[PDB]
Amino acid sequence: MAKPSYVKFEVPKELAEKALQAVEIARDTGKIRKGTNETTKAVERGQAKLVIIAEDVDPEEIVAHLPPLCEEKEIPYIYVPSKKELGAAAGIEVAAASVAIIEPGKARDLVEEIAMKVKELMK
RNA sequence: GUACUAGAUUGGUCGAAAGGCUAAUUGAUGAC
Ligand SMILES: [Cl-]
Repeated sequence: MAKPSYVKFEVPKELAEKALQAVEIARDTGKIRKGTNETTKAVERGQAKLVIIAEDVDPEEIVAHLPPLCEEKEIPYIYVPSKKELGAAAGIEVAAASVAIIEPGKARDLVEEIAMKVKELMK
């Protein structure tokens, strides 16, 4: 297939599943921010530990600023295929084009793993 | 304009009301 230009690397299915799992566990035991306004602010404030970006966002410009900003702030980001499922994982009733984990809670080791894998995918 | 926010509308139903329940539509692409 072909990906939107804001998608900078290919994410294996098991790694996207881990991202959604991390969002759900952080929702349950830590702190997240959901929606692109809240997500971008958390990145600008240095609060985000991981940013999760859906791959089916149209128009792209809603999230296109996130990867360059995350790279500047040196905050890891990861992609999932469905904004609908990302909103569900974030505990809301509609889609979420992006989410930020602020406090991973019990997702701490999962976020570290994703971060380590993304660093290799970034090369 | 900035920050915050996860509700909102209509119909049905229950209720003495406040409103609860419920369905459809709608809201993190940020509704009210
Ligand atoms: Cl009503």
